[PDB]
Amino acid sequence: MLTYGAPFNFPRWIDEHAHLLKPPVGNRQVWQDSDFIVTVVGGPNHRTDYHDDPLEEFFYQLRGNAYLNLWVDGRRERADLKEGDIFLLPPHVRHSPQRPEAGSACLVIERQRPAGMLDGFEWYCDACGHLVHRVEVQLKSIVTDLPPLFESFYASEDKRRCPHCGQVHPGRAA
Ligand SMILES: Nc1cccc(C(=O)O)c1O
Ligand SMILES: [Fe+2]
Ligand SMILES: [Fe+2]
Repeated sequence: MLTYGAPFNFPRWIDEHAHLLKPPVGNRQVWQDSDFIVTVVGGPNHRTDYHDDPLEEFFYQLRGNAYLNLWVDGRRERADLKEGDIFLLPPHVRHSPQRPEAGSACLVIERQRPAGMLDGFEWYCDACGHLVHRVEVQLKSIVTDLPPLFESFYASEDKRRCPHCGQVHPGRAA
């Protein structure tokens, strides 16, 4: 049986869910309980956290523009996601997506993580570049498992404190 339903028009789905593709929500998963996690992410959203995904991530920037702050080969880099761009990110490449434009929409496709395969979320010092805090997580649900992780970081000056130069990470903003 067609567990995930029949085909449907994508642009229409996006327009009908436009109020969810903006703060405070920002994103929407298309299908529930599937092996492929298919999400549409909108904007605006800026963030400071870097994601360490143990599996690949596919991006297709449908509307608007965005960029990914990355660490590549020990250096900070940027991959620009201009409207119409596609991109495949290898596992473990640290990335922090920035989505400045309202009304933007990006297709992001991931896989469910098997038991034991953990996601990491990291923050780095604006001053010296050292890792400030890393949390690893078994990701079952984005909505429940993720926000409190970000919240405890922002609320603790200890977690935000660089172990190399003592500068305290700004937390939420930058
Ligand atoms: N962490 C993460 C995983 C998959 C997609 C995004 C996105 O907002 O581009 C993201 O920020
Ligand atoms: Fe990610
Ligand atoms: Fe530092």
